[PDB]
Amino acid sequence: GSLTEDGLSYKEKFVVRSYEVGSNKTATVETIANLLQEVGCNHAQSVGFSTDGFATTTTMRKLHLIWVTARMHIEIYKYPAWGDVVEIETWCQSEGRIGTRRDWILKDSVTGEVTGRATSKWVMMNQDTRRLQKVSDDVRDEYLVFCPQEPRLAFPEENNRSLKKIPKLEDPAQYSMIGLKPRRADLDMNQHVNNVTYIGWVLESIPQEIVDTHELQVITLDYRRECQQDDVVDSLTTTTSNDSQFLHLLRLSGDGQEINRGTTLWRKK
Amino acid sequence: GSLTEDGLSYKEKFVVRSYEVGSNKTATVETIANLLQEVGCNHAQSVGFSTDGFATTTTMRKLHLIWVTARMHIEIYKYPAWGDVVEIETWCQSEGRIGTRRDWILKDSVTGEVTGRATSKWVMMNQDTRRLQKVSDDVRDEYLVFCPQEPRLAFPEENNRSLKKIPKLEDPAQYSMIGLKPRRADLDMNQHVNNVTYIGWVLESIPQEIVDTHELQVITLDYRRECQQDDVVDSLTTTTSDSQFLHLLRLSGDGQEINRGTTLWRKK
Ligand SMILES: O=C(O)c1c[nH]c2ccccc12
Repeated sequence: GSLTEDGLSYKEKFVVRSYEVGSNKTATVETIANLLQEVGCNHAQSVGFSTDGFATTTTMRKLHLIWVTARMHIEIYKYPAWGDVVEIETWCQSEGRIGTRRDWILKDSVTGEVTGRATSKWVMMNQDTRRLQKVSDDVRDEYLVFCPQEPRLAFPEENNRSLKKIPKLEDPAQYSMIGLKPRRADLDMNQHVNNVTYIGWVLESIPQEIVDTHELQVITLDYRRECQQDDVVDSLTTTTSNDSQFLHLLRLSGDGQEINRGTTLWRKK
Repeated sequence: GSLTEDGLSYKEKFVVRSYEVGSNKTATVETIANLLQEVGCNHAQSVGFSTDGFATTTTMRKLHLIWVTARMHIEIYKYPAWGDVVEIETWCQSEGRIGTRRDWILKDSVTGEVTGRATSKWVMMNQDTRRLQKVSDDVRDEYLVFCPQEPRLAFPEENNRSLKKIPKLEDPAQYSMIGLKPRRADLDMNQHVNNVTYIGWVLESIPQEIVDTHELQVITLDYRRECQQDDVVDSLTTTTSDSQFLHLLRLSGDGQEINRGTTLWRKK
C-alpha cells in the first residue's frame, strides 16, 4: 500500500483468499469490513499515528483519549470473487468538534470500476472512564494536515442512506439468534471485541432462505456499547419491507442492554 | 505465489495484517492455520485440481470422492509480527493407499530463517455416504506427477511429535468452555465448518493465565467427526505436565467426540 501523490489518501490492493469467500465464491461483507479496517490501519501508520485501532495522536495518548466507531455504513455493488484483486482507497476528514469520518472506495483492479463504498463516524472517548468528549483545537491541528481541506465524500448525495436515523426494534422480533459469545479469534490486539464481529452477529438472525436467494447490498450499523469478552449477546431481526429490508438489534442476553442497532437492504439474486 | 522450479512444491508470501494478530502483536495460530490452508489451495489451483478445499481430481469428481483432514500438527518457533512478511512453502506426498500428506515450512522472508513447520494427514471419503476408503491406483496416478518421488518431510526426526497417539480425556475435565456454536463466518464456501474453527474451539478452554504467560509452541489435532452448522460443542482441557494439555471437543448434548488433541506451551 501507499499514500497517494498529494499525501491526503491511501491505497492498497488485496487478493481475495479461499477462506474469505462465502457460498457464491465471492468475498463476505465481514471480509470486506476487515479489509476496510486493515487499509485504515496502514493509512494511520503511514502518517505516524498509533497502530492499535485507536489512531491516537501524541496529545491523545497523554490524555488517555481514543477514537471509537459510532456508525459504519457499507454499500457493495459487486463482491470480488476468490482470486480477484480489489483496490481500496481511504481518507479521513474532521467533522468539527463532533469527531472524525473515515471514507473508503472499493474498485475492481482490472476494470477500474467502483464495486463498493463505505463511510464511518468516529468519536473521541477517554479510554478509562468511557466518557465521550468533543474534539479540542490542540488535538485537531495535529491531524488536520493529513485530511483534505475541501470536502470529499464517499456518499455525496443529498439524502443518502449513510445519515438516516435508525429506530429501536420492538419486541417480539420476527427472527432471533440467542446466546452468541465471542471467542479469542473475535478479539483485537487490545483484547477488545473486533468491530467486524458485531456485523457477523447482526447477520446471524437473517433467515438462511434470504441469504440463499438474495445478496446483501447495504448495511448501516450504530455502535452504542461494547460487548465485553465475558458478555453474551442476542441478535434480533424484523422485516420492514423485489428488495428486502430488515431492522436489527443486538442486546445483552441477560438484562437486554442495547449494544448495537442497524438496518440491511438485500437485492434478489 | 508460484510453483518452484521443479514444479513439485509451491511458495507464497503474506504480509501479516492488523486484525490477524493477538495481544503480543504477532500472528495468532488460527491466522497461521488459515495461511497454511490458503497456500494449499493455491498449490491445487496451480496444477489443475479442484478449488473448494477438497482438492479433487477428474476421477474423484465422478465417483463423488473428496479429501478430508484426519490430523493437523503445527510447530511454531516464532510468530511473525504485524507487518512482517512470512514465506510459506508447501508440498504433497502420497502415503500409499492410506491417503495423502501435505507439509509446510514457514520462513521469515528477511532473514530466511525457519520460523515454523506443519504436517497434515488426509483421507479419501465418499462425500454423500461419508464412508472412508483406501486410495485406488486410478486416482493415485493422476496426482503422483505433482508429488516428489523421494520422501520430503517437514518432520523428518525419528519418533517426532507429529505421529504420537492421542488418548481420550476422562471426565471430569480440569477446564471447560461450554456451548460453543459456529456462525456464518466460521463456514467455508461449501457451508461446512472451516477446519481452523476447531483449533479456536480447542484453545477456548485454556485458562487466560496460561495465554498471558506462555506462548503456544506445538498443537496436534485429530479430526474424528464434523460439527454441523446447527450443532453445539463443549471444549474440555486437562493439564498433563513447559506446560502440556490434553484436549477434547464433543457435542454438547450426547457427548459424541468430534476432535481430540494436545498442546505444548513455553513460558514467555
Ligand atoms: O489433490 C490431490 O490429490 C493432490 C495430491 N498431490 C497434490 C499436489 C498438489 C496439489 C494437489 C495434490
